[PDB]
Amino acid sequence: PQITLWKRPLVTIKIGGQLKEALLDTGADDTVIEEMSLPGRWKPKMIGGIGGFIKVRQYDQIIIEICGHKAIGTVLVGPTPVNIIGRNLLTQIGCTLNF
Amino acid sequence: PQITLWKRPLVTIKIGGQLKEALLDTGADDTVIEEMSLPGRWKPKMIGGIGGFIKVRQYDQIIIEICGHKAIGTVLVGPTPVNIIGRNLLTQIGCTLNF
Ligand SMILES: Cc1ccccc1CNC(=O)[C@H]1N(C(=O)[C@@H](O)[C@H](Cc2ccccc2)NC(=O)c2cccc(O)c2C)CSC1(C)C
Repeated sequence: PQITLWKRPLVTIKIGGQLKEALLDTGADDTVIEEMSLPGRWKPKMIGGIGGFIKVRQYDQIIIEICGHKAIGTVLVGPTPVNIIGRNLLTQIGCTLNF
Repeated sequence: PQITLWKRPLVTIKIGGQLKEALLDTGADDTVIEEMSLPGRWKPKMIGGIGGFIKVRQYDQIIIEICGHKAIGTVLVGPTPVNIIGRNLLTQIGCTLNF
């Protein structure tokens, strides 16, 4: 698909058995999702940007489905204002910027 | 061009006659640049990032070149992690996400 940037590029994703709306973010190195239950062990971590930092929990080898494409990678869970799909997963679905 | 996301999508921009490195950020609604001198009057603007909301200075109709592509638009100036090229300018230069 070709997504324009007139509005926020929000897509529907499936993670941990639930559906969520998330933002395709080329500025995010990783993927951070609002509080939810995920399998496996996790490690504390801090991520920061505009406005400062927030603490999140890092879960690895998490499967996610975005627009029909299944990808696997690290997923951070914490008090993010918006669910964000970062580069670590964008690469997996063959997402690129074009102009 | 077509930019992959295995590494941060960093580009060289030109603003105020000076070259600077910036991030093509589809998760940012606006373009935020590190402290510098822009002409004209500015107005207040609050933007919400990963860590919360912050106050920045909004300058309109600012000449800026992105990887050789000339543009003229709104540039926000404030405490940012990196120079962020947001959707307002990404759209102007005809940038889209593809997969
Ligand atoms: C988001 C994330 C996920 C995983 C690991 C680290 C991080 C932290 N990275 C970051 O925060 C990076 N940012 C990003 O990835 C941005 O796309 C960011 C995403 C976002 C959207 C809505 C709520 C909260 C965050 N957007 C904004 O900061 C943003 C949002 C709205 C208007 C605006 O003018 C801006 C600059 C811009 S600064 C940054 C290049 C460091």
